[PDB]
Amino acid sequence: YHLVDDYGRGNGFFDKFNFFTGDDPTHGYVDYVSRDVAAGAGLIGERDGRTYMGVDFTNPASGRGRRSVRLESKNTYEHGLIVIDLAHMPGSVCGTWPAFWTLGTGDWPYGGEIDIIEGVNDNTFNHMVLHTSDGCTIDNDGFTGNLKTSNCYVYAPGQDANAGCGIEATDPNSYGKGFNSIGGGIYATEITPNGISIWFFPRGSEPGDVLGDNPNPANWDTPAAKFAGGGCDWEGKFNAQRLIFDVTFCGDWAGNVWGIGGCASRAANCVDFVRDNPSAFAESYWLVNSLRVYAP
Ligand SMILES: OC[C@H]1O[C@@H](O[C@H]2[C@H](O)[C@@H](O)[C@H](O)O[C@@H]2CO)[C@H](O)[C@@H](O)[C@@H]1O
Ligand SMILES: OC[C@H]1O[C@@H](O)[C@H](O)[C@@H](O)[C@@H]1O
Repeated sequence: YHLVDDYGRGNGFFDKFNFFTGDDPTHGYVDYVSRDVAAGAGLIGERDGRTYMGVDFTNPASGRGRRSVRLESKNTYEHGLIVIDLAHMPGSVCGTWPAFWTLGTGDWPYGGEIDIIEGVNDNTFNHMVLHTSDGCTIDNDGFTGNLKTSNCYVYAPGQDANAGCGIEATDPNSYGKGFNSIGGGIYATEITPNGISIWFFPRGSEPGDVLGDNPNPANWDTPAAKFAGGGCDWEGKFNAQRLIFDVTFCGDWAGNVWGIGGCASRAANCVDFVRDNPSAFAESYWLVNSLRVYAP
């Protein structure tokens, strides 16, 4: 692998993304704002060299939701290695639904979708998921995570609508609260015509070449999640992928599972909570040390 795109930091970093302002596709109680508004609301910026991207934790919400940002990269990649080093990620905050993921070109889910970092509410473990068109199942081996669903098809017969094929990390510091308590870590995602692999290196355990110019995933520890096998035409299920950063609220996942999890005691429903308790979302922010993409 050789470097092809270093996102840098601060404004140079944001220059490489488009700010999504449309209604939330996942129907969350969120108000995605433009770059200027976000900048004017302290939603984006730099923090001691780290790139900051958060949500409104000051004002009571109104309109379509609590303000946040959803960044989608201008550049796209189809084969390569995506390495993100985070000092902080949106916390395990009730009502929130953060995600660092990739989305293919064309109509979803035909171009494929890779959720590298995702979770909802007070989740402890991270979920790594693939969302694809029909005809793509993965094998159960080659990774340290716990396999939940093996059919990547968004409307797979035996799984919840759009659960996709998901693998749950076993390290409680792989997401939100625990992740932030150790100062974060690194998530490396490899896309090849033979499958996808995702490695999570908690702060201090990353290999010597992961942040360098010529990383070689071949000599690394077993990945946390691996999607491969003859049950999928890996090449055809995924096309050029663009990177996406976002934090939504409630909606199809977080909002739907609000009443059965540990947040049910915060309020009758997710929206009421997110609307009236701004101070609860102070931890809902990303803090990027670096974002680099490589190619074979
Ligand atoms: O992971 C199990 C969980 O899946 C939920 O569907 C989510 C999916 O997990 C997520 O990766 C994707 O981005 O959004 C879909 C739709 O919200 C499902 O709603 C849950 O019931 C299920 O427990
Ligand atoms: O934003 C990417 C896609 O995400 C999916 O979860 C939504 O259902 C689609 O409508 C949307 O196009």
